[PDB]
Amino acid sequence: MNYFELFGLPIQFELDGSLLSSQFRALQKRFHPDNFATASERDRLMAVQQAAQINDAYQTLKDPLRRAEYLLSLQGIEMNDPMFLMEQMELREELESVTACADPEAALVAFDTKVTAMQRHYLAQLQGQLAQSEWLAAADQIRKLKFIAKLKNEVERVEDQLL
Amino acid sequence: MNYFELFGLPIQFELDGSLLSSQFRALQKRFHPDNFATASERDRLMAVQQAAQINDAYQTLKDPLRRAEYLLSLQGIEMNQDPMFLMEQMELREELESVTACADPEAALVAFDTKVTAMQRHYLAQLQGQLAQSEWLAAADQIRKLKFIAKLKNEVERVEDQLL
Amino acid sequence: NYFELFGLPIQFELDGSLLSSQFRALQKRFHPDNFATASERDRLMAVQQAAQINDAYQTLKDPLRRAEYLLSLQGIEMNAEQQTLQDPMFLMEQMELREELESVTACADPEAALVAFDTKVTAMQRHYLAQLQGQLAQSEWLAAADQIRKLKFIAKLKNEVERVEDQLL
Amino acid sequence: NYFELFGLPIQFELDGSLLSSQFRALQKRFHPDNFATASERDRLMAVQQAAQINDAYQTLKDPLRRAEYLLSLQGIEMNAEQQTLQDPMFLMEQMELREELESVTACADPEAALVAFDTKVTAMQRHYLAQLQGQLAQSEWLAAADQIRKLKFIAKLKNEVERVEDQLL
Ligand SMILES: [Ca+2]
Ligand SMILES: [Ca+2]
Ligand SMILES: [Ca+2]
Ligand SMILES: [Ca+2]
Ligand SMILES: [Ca+2]
Repeated sequence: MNYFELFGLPIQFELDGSLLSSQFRALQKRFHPDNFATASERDRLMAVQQAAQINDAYQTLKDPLRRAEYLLSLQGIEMNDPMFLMEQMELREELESVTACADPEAALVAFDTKVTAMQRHYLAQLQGQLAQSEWLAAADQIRKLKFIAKLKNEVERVEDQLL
Repeated sequence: MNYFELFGLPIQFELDGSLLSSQFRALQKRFHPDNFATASERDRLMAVQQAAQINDAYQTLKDPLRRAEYLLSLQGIEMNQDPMFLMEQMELREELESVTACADPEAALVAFDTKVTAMQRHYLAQLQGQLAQSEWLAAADQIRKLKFIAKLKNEVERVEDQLL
Repeated sequence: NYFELFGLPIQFELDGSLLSSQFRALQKRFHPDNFATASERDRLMAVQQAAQINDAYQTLKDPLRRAEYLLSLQGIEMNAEQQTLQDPMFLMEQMELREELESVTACADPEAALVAFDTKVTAMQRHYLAQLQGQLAQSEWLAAADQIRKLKFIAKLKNEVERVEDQLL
Repeated sequence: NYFELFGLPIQFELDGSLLSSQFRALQKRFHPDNFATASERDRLMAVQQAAQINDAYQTLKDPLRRAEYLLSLQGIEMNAEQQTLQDPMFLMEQMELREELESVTACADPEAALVAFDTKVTAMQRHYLAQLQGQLAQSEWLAAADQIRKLKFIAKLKNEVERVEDQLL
């Protein structure tokens, strides 16, 4: 079974996060190794495997990027832009400079706002593209969002540093 | 050019981290887009690509896991279980979630963190050993497990931030 | 006087980079290493002076601490608990916000919930700071001492918000 | 008194699991929601009581705050503005420790340096806590009031350590 079936969910990008979280807790509770503590050797090993596949599935569907990437994998598509690159370098630069701005926590909030807006716009574009089976456009959105994700991770670092 | 030759480094797992950071700094300085701001569009775009590859190379080499994985790929190896290892990682994760509900969470976290770090250290030494002896199969196994450990290590640092 | 020490004027309004400039100026002057081979009395005095410059810098750098110090100069010290027990309406507001924070993890799309809460708290902080600044400027030390009071809670709430953010991602 | 509120003896030694779940007892009694439709006087009083319980749990749960509160009961009040400056030898140790912390990024192996430094700081903290717990039992308040200072510095150094850790992680 693929990851979507496992949770009884439709194969699509749009996902009820709370539903996934409920379906996962039911599975995790059911396939928890403690439920097989006295089973035969073979049964315990298969159950930890099943428990592992469930965690994998949940980890993959929980995150939009992995989920989108997974959706592409089901189509048989496996994946490995200069101006976008230069912009990301510029943004990275802007980020390293907020901690010298007059109001660092204000500049950080400002920066965080526009990065979140970018992420939102790419996610929306990704969703529309997956909806109309435009896989390569989708693949392109996925790469860019991986950049934005790292960028977002760096601003949270700054939020912890600055403080 | 591979990532190693790009920094003038020997192809091996053993790496001088400070040297890499200094070599990266010189490259990053040299190929920074500002140095090409008035160049022709063709030169600018090729320069940002070179700058991007340098950043990628640096990121790939500075992390032992990515570095080890890169070494495997240079041999034409690319990878896509160990039920007992799985179970133990589940137990460790379980133990980590209890740290909060301890007498001294701050002390139990420290204890747990040293255990995980020692474990990481042992897997890292094993990985180094088999890479040196071209035991790629065993090396790839070490890499997978270390990816588990890394995530675990990430979870303890999350709990440390909770307790601080 | 901390303000004297940095040659700065006694206000809540602070030239931030000027402070860091004065700080390094003093740092590079009362640097204890300069007295590493001196008499112990001389060396320990350098250390005490260096530590006091440290205290002074921390106090002025942080607006809340800066405002408490300005209050302190007026001979005013506050008992920052029975003073807040004096203001139960705000305590209730504090409770509503904490309740609403625990309510984030219990929606669907709770990440956008934290964003909404984080923006609100920030806006609340911006507001109380502006009120505090205007209050200290007009010398209403009482009406500043409760702004500090509210901002102390705000600082605590932001930490709780970070705790929720660290769990969500 | 805060100790009575939770029905604990007046001492430094404290079971977390008790208190933490004993907190929930007073909390689920004086919860202001029980007075949501009451007179305003009764509601605000409930709010004040719930807040005082909150302040009590916080004060007791933290060892440094607990120790300081114990001193406060003896009529003794702190003052880092002048007490810390009265111990230059320890200030030197503070500066040497910070210096040591700033040097870990400089080594050709910054990861393992921090780990050793972190182990060092943790060892120092556990030592001063042991001494504090020891002093407080023998009513040596000022030997304890001095351990509280060092521990307060230790708390700040740990925050500095995590800042450098976050710079690595
Ligand atoms: Ca954060
Ligand atoms: Ca944030
Ligand atoms: Ca740590
Ligand atoms: Ca941290
Ligand atoms: Ca954080």
